[PDB]
Amino acid sequence: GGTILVVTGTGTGVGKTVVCAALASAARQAGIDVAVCKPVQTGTARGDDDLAEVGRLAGVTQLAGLARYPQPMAPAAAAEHAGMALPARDQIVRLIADLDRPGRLTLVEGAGGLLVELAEPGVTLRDVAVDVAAAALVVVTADLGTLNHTKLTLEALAAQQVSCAGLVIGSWPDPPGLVAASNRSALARIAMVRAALPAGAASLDAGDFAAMSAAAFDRNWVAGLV
Amino acid sequence: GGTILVVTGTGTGVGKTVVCAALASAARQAGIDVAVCKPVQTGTARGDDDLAEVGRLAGVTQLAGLARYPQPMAPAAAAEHAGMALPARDQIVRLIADLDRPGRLTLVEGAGGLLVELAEPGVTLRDVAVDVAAAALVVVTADLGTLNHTKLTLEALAAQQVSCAGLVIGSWPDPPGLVAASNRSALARIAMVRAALPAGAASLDAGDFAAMSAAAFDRNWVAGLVG
Ligand SMILES: Nc1ncnc2c1ncn2[C@@H]1O[C@H](COP(=O)(O)OP(=O)(O)O)[C@@H](O)[C@H]1O
Ligand SMILES: Nc1ncnc2c1ncn2[C@@H]1O[C@H](COP(=O)(O)OP(=O)(O)O)[C@@H](O)[C@H]1O
Ligand SMILES: [Mg+2]
Ligand SMILES: [Mg+2]
Repeated sequence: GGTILVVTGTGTGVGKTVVCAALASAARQAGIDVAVCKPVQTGTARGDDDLAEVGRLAGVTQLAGLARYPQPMAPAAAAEHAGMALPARDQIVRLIADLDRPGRLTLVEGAGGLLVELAEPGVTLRDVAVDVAAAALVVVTADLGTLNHTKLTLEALAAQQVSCAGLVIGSWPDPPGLVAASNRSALARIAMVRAALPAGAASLDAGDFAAMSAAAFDRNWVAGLV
Repeated sequence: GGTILVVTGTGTGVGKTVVCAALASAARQAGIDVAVCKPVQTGTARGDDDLAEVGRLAGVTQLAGLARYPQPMAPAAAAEHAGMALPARDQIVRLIADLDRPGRLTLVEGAGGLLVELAEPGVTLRDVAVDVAAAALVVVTADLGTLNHTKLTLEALAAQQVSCAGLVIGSWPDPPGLVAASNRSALARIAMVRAALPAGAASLDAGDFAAMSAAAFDRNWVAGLVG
């Protein structure tokens, strides 16, 4: 196989998707073939599509998914509102397994935090990471409360021997300020900060996003991912 | 000894202080002697004082502080900014142990979430709960992300064998709405919801705060906390 990376986060809306796109772009620019799998998409009525965002910002074509729920809720509540079950655990695991190949960086996005229900019954992105032997990139804020949430998310990963690939700060404010700076220094002491995406980067055009993305990660750490 | 509860949260500003004041009020109204305890307090340059809010809202007089910092930051950062160290682990334990008394319920409020550093080095409210053999009451939101943060907090408690005494929704809107209704329903499938304090409980005067508090918790649960 190749390298599988779940991109989780301390919660909903911390920037997992733009981080997938940003790492996908950096990898592709280093000559690494990239796949992204978002098994369950929600909020489709209002037009949410995290896979399309990655395809537009990073140019990935291998973009796999299984389920789309109209309501902008967590997967399990959106499926309960729609009256239709989430996908099954095997379905997601096999989909990621079949995307995987040597020379390929395969990224996997769930929804919200590490423990939100992703399949029936009650199976999480952690269970998926364990099943496909993926390591975990953890996207965090630099804002109030981030150390507590980052530490809780790391404990849950380590509890099932899901390896921490590093942290990414999903949105790095400009100018930093005293809180963001202070918080970044402290996260830097509990795990490697692989990147800090500048605030608003999800709305750049693909040229700027690629340039921004290649400056955001360390060229050698990306190269060695596969 | 008596009963020691740590009152933690899924994060900062979820209402741990108002829950302390509310559980204190309800326990007092059951005739239970209450002490409340706040080892680390930040933001004194802004007038933040959680022990004082608990005293104001619930009439508690047995209020024990220890470390105080001017800046409203994480304790580590606030103490750094003030050129001080966090207290040691044994000083937080001494503060709590000195308060413990048979027939007494001693509430210990941390700062922010469960794994926030409260004592050098990297010592948390969970470590402190272990040292004093306290259960943990988890204050949560009914907002976006609560399930994940609550499940992560509950799992970290069980990982150190710290018993969980339940959830309190620190701020509960009237009327709930679809999001808060959905979350309270889901939180209650994973633990006991001991209370859901009506939003704005901190603006109730002494008399109404005590009525709210007596109705917010199940008296039989409150009374069964303390032998
Ligand atoms: N646990 C959850 N509870 C409620 N809504 C959620 C949850 N997880 C995802 N969502 C919905 O999915 C949208 C995108 O979330 P997510 O992809 O996790 O953000 P990001 O990719 O920026 O980290 C959110 O705006 C929200 O509408
Ligand atoms: N980890 C932290 N990071 C930043 N600020 C904190 C932290 N912990 C406590 N504070 C400060 O203490 C104040 C109240 O926090 P807390 O007592 O945890 O809230 P509540 O009692 O409402 O749950 C906040 O306004 C914040 O400034
Ligand atoms: Mg996303
Ligand atoms: Mg407080």
